[PDB]
Amino acid sequence: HLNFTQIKTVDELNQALVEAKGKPVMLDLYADWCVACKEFEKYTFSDPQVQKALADTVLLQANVTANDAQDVALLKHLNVLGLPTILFFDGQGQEHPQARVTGFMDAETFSAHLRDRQPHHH
Ligand code: NA
Ligand code: NI
Repeated sequence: HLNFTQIKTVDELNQALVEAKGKPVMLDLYADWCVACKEFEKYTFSDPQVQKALADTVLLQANVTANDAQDVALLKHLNVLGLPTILFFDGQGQEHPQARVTGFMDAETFSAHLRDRQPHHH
């Protein structure tokens, strides 16, 4: 399983971005009842290719299973319309909306998607 850092609120995401400044970030939005989210874990995040590709990316996760007020605020703030959604932020903390993943992707497809991100080495 990937080693995600959990965030719950907008404030928490923003502080994680501040601390990640200098490395690219991936924010995975998850719920226990989200079938394609579980499929990401089974087929894609579990694949060494993907795991190694992500090794120099800070991985964040929001678990919105409850859909509580903080979850909803977070989704609204990110203009998320459904799950799964995966956002990508460059090493300056800027999100690139075209990089958003909003459906299941297998490991080869996801890997290719990672490759097409804004360059991120120093
Ligand atoms: Na990008
Ligand atoms: Ni890299």
